[PDB]
Amino acid sequence: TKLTIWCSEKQVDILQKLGEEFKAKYGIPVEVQYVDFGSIKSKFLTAAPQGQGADIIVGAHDWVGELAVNGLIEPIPNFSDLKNFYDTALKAFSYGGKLYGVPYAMEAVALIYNKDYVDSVPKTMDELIEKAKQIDEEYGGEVRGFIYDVANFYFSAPFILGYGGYVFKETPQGLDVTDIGLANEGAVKGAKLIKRMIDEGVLTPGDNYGTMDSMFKEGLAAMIINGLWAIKSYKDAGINYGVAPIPELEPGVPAKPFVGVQGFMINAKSPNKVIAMEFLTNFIARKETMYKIYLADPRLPARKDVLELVKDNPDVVAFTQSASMGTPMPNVPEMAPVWSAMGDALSIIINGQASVEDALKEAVEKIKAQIEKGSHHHH
Ligand SMILES: OC[C@H]1O[C@H](O[C@H]2[C@H](O)[C@@H](O)[C@@H](O[C@H]3[C@H](O)[C@@H](O)[C@@H](O[C@H]4[C@H](O)[C@@H](O)[C@@H](O)O[C@@H]4CO)O[C@@H]3CO)O[C@@H]2CO)[C@H](O)[C@@H](O)[C@@H]1O
Repeated sequence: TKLTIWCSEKQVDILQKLGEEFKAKYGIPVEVQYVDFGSIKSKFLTAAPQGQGADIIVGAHDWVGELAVNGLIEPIPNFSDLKNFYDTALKAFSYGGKLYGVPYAMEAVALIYNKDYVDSVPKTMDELIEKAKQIDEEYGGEVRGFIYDVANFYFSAPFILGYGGYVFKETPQGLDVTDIGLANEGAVKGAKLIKRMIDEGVLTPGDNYGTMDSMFKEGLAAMIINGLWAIKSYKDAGINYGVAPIPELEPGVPAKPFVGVQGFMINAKSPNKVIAMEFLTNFIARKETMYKIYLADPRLPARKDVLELVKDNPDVVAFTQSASMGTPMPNVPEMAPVWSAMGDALSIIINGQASVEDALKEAVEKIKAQIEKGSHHHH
């Protein structure tokens, strides 16, 4: 008997240490395997039905609907510590009236800046663009004023949603997946701000997560958009960084980032699903274990009495402010095609292959086509 876990590099060390604690207390060995975050869900979709998925996976709550309706993750039973998690975090992991994960953290992106180049937080996106241009000119191109994973809808959503875009309409009967707002007037305005930054040379079409992240660590990026998951690596790199909400899109109009919840899900096909569930509900969910996880991966705790311990940490304060005007990612099965359609639209936009209106129109048509053909149903 061996419990297997897949998780990104941010959680491997602490989960292997906790796994040794669990073995010391219950005699069940735990094997934690690094999987690059962007491969976890895709690998689980193909491996789990073959009996080759991990017993437990760690990842983001938007996966829940797709995995649940495909029979791949197990509903979490009631347990004594359930009450101790924020309802926002539990709702993110709930679908169709059932909880499908034990959450450990809540998150949203923010503006992260290097104080070697930025002395005050730009008050608006127009000010940010001007400061970034100033930096690009002042240091001769050696330092990037602003860089982020621009073609990735997760990171460009703050602009698209902030102006009034939405994924699916909220209704008293749940999300209406036939009412898609990713090509509305606000979505277009937000994507046009992105294209304006490309036009003014503040962003480039080749910018991606790795180029942004390594440049910031090297001390050669003044401003980026990233989450609290990366702050430990910037501390280790020696960057004197600051954190603030993404500057207002217009005076008095905030950016609207996605809110994500990270948590543990149980493979419904696993022969070890009973003990895996016990590991989550009776061990991972404890206050002591959740605090150990925070110290190693210091995202906002999903457990209220753990957040209370760390509420004055300046990173916690700044990322809480950034998330405060955000919106949680949808977790319905129909969220599955949204990422690729909008990512393709953003690539088209930043490469000048089509107008913003045409690219977003095509993205919405693609999403509707994927929903109508049931792209979220695998068999
Ligand atoms: O079609 C493209 C891909 O679309 C889907 O990926 C989505 C995810 O489902 C979303 O959750 C989100 O991903 C975020 C993530 O929520 C956020 O935490 C952050 O990820 C961190 C990670 O937590 C951390 O531990 C470490 O590993 O670094 C990651 C960042 O590199 O950022 C993610 C965004 O990159 O958005 C993506 C789309 O970008 C789908 O699940 C994929 O299968 C699909 O390929």
